[PDB]
Amino acid sequence: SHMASMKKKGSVVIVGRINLSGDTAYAQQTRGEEGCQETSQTGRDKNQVEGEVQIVSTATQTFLATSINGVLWTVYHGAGTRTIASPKGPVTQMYTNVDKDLVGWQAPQGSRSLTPCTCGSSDLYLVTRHADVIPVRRRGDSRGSLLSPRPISYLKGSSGGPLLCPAGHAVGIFRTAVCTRGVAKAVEFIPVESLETTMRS
Ligand SMILES: [Zn+2]
Repeated sequence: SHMASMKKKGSVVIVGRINLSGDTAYAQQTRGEEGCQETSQTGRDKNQVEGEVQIVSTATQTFLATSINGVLWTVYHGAGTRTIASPKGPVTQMYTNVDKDLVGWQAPQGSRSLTPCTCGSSDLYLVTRHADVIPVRRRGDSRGSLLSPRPISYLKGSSGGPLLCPAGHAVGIFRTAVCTRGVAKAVEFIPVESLETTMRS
């Protein structure tokens, strides 16, 4: 009787946000453990959403999602094909691309979106899930070097967060760190141009 007993994966749940509104960046939690679990099963999330960078959790993981041009983006290796909880119930992914490690849902009402960068700059800033703003020098279409290497633990759970231009535009989505000696010297990210192509294909 396994068919009657087969479970269903919960929804992704917003549990916080990275505040970039003012001059100081900090992480705010909006939902604790019990509420996160209940909201993941039901997919019904009545909480008000704000900001550009959300902190999101599954049953097994916590990571980031970033709104860009009306779409809330995150990594496939974190969210899989899961729905996201919303006031109206579970919301099905709008984009799913395992080959780019990218997924997206329609940006929740109340969120603010970042604009894709058009400057062509190479001086970047990575926002971590602890609201640290790490300077990152772009080294290629999808790679950047940390100006100050740090233990991998410092970046755990920042996948899906943004890399930002000097002018605050979105340059890419953080995908995975490059670690030698368990120290992170560089990062791989999904360039925003790749998101723009997905949004029009
Ligand atoms: Zn820019």
